[PDB]
Amino acid sequence: HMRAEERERLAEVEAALEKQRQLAEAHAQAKAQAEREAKEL
Amino acid sequence: SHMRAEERERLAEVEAALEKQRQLAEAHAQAKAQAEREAKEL
Repeated sequence: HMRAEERERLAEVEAALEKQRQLAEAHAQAKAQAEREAKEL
Repeated sequence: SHMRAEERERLAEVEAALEKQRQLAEAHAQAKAQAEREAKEL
């Protein structure tokens, strides 16, 4: 029953933060993979 | 010239992994700037 404006704002910010977190982890995983494989050269 | 195929494969793999990392770094940076801009509305 909260104002649609606030509801939409909170959702959009939450979603952007989640995207950032996901990509942070994806990047960390890719770095770990590259580093592992480099030390197997 | 004296490198085995397996090592050529490993080099190609590392090169591809470094590129995946580079692209994800850019993507993450873009997500971060996006989140910063969105959080201004709070």
